[PDB]
Order: sequence, then structure tokens, then C-alpha cells
Amino acid sequence: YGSWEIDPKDLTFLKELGGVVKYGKWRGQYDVAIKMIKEGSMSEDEFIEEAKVMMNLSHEKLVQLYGVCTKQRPIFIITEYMANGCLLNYLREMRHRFQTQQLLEMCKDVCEAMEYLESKQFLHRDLAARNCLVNDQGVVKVSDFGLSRYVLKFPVRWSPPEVLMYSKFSSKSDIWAFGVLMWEIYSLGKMPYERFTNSETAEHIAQGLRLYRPHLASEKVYTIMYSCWHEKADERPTFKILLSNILDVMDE
Ligand SMILES: CCC(=O)Nc1cccc(Nc2nc(Nc3ccc(OCCOC)cc3)ncc2F)c1
Repeated sequence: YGSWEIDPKDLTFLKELGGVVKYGKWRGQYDVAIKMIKEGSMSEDEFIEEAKVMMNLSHEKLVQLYGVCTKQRPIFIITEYMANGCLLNYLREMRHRFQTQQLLEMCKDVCEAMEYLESKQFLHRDLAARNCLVNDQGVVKVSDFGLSRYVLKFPVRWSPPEVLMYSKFSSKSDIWAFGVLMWEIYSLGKMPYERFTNSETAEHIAQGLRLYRPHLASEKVYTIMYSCWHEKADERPTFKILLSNILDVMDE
């Protein structure tokens, strides 16, 4: 086995998470999530080459890749286990009665992950609340960064005009998605453009219209998410700038 390969005989399966994705242990002790990849769904040899690079991405707010099990059908992706599950579902649980400082911390967690990926010139390509996870300490981490490249729903609601019009993907299309994610956080997990179809959303956006302020977002927080939606990609901030903006708000 190479350094990116896990021997599946070292896994114990403990529970279904949803896929299929299972919770288990590696060598009896260490918690892991085990993603079983359905036959025909993935460009597996391309993915495995990329997994070698994903092995070296390491940031506290990025869900860690531990390795892949490649010698059989199906293959498995082994990652960090996140006990509190998907961010979208967490936001929607009304029992949490979240304070806005907790929402802002979620945004900062993601922004830190994305600033790291940006520093490595690595695009997420599908940033959204559904691709973020929550651990037992309430920390949000970004998952499945880059993964859509190996898949054989397009995220219209998280895409800037130049993606929808021309298929122009860049750092600035991740920025636009991050602004939509902040909106999802402050809206407690509402679907963006909830009364529109994808086709209507694409028109709305291309005509220069936008999401508007969630009730829980202060004017300062709204200005940060809104800055991600400039019609001109080059006038959108970087993740570094966004992180400084989010820290300034926390301080005020
Ligand atoms: C919103 C999107 C969405 O559901 N995505 C999704 C679903 C299932 C598994 C994965 N992957 C991973 N999950 C965990 N932890 C996890 C924990 C609890 C949980 O609760 C049971 C579900 O319903 C109670 C679900 C997942 N850790 C790492 C993963 F890689 C991603």
C-alpha cells in the first residue's frame, strides 16, 4: 500500500450515516467516516491521483482525508468523522436557538478553510451548507472540496453570472458561493431563492438582482455577504479579506 491507501481490513463498521456513508473505527481506536463509492458513479483513477494531493491539504477547518481503499469494488474514501452531521440539517434544527455570534463563528470556520484552499490555489467548486459538517464541539468544517470533478444537480443557486452564462470558474466563483453560504447560515438553512426554480434564479442573477438580508444578519454582516456577489468577478474580495471583515465584526 502507498501512503494514500488504507487497508480495508483495518476498518470496523459501526453505523450507517446516510452515500452509502458509514461511521467506523480504524485499527480499533480511531473514528472515521467511510464513504462507499457506487460503481460507475466516479472517475476513480482520476480521483485516486487527486487523493494523493488531497492527502497533503491539512487545516483544522477542513475535513481531513485519511486515505482511500482502492483494491476492490466498491472503493472507499476514508475521512474525518464529524459527529453532529451536515451543516444544513444542523441549521434547520430549531432546538439550537442559535445566537448570532454562533452563526458568525460558523462563517469564520468556513472562511478559514477557504482562505487555506485559496492559498493552495485549490477550488472547492461546490461550496454550500450541504457540503459542510459539524463536529462534537460545534466546529464547522468544509468537506468534499474538489470532488465534483470526478463525478460522472448543478448548483445554480450558488453560482455567479459568469458561471451560468459562460462556464467561467475561478477563485471568484468560490467567493460568490461563500456569500450564498453565509446567507444560508443566517437564514437558518433556507433554500436560496426559495420561491424560484433554478431557471428563474439564473435569470434573476443575470439581471443583476440578488438575495436580500436575512433577518438575523446585522447590516455589517449583510455587507460582507453582499460583497461576494459583485457582478464583476475581479471586484469580489479574497478569502483573506473576507476573514478580516468577519473578525472586525466579531470585535464590534
Ligand atoms: C446535508 C448533507 C448531508 O446530509 N451529507 C452527508 C450525510 C451523511 C454522511 C456524510 N458524510 C459524513 N458524515 C459525518 N458525520 C455524520 C454524522 C451524523 C449524521 O447523522 C445521521 C444523518 O441523519 C441523522 C450524518 C453524518 N462525518 C463525516 C462524513 F464524511 C454526509
